[PDB]
Amino acid sequence: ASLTEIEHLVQSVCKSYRETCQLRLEDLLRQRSNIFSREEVTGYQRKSMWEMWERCAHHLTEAIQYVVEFAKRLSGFMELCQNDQIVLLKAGAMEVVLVRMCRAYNADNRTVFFEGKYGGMELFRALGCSELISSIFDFSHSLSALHFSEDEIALYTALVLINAHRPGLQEKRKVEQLQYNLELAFHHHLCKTHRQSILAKLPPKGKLRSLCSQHVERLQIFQHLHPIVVQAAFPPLYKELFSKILHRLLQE
Ligand SMILES: C[C@H]1C[C@H](C(=O)O)CC[C@H]1C(=O)N1CC[C@@]2(S(=O)(=O)c3ccc(F)cc3)c3ccc(C(F)(C(F)(F)F)C(F)(F)F)cc3CC[C@@H]12
Repeated sequence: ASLTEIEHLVQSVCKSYRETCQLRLEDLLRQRSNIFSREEVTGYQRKSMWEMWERCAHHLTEAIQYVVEFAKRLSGFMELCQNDQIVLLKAGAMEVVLVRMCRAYNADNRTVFFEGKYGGMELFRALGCSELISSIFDFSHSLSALHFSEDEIALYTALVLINAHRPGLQEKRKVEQLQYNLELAFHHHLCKTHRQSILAKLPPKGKLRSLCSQHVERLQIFQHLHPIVVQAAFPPLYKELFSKILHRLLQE
């Protein structure tokens, strides 16, 4: 690739990201004072474990749908084979949502935007997965310290998705080229903006993997106690990724 081609890739990755966010960042920043009252927090804590799990799996499904759309807009992704597109979204969709999450997090009061207002960790106490919630809030807190611009999140999340080391890849070399080009775009943009200092501070790659394993372990626990809740009231896309639908979303 040449220099005008690296810069063109930067702009298309940033444009693809802005167009595939479930929530506008302007809306998220203007809502920061709209915080759940102690009575509203108590209502969430008093909801049944299964009711909280259904709501959260539904919110994760909506966010993963926007990540599927982001992947379809990344140059090179639809040029990969269907097996590879599916391998990458199955391994990387949750990881992308985990990074995106920091836009809806407020490190000033340790709250997250959930169902119209901001609330802390204690809002998810009914889920019965305290350590997973803690890890999610800590990971968001650690990304907030980086003060990412939207362009930085866009370039980083494209790299979280386009990972050539994913087990199951048929055309490994084609994914390596796409990843190398997105790496040049990310590093070029960081070099240009005098932001290469964030490289050393980016979360290690076993951290995203650990967060994803915790999610699948806690879901197995919930599913064992409530198998009919999962079968009857969990979204089909959630069950395909974590317990088909990807083939339809990708063709569309
Ligand atoms: C804001 C939204 C839209 C943005 C955009 O695109 O604009 C991109 C980010 C996206 C987002 O942050 N999210 C999408 C849904 C949401 S959540 O908001 O429901 C929420 C629940 C629990 C929590 F700790 C914190 C938040 C979510 C849902 C369920 C789980 C579970 F693993 C867990 F942890 F609950 F167990 C699980 F297991 F339920 F799946 C984790 C998360 C973390 C990411 C969150």
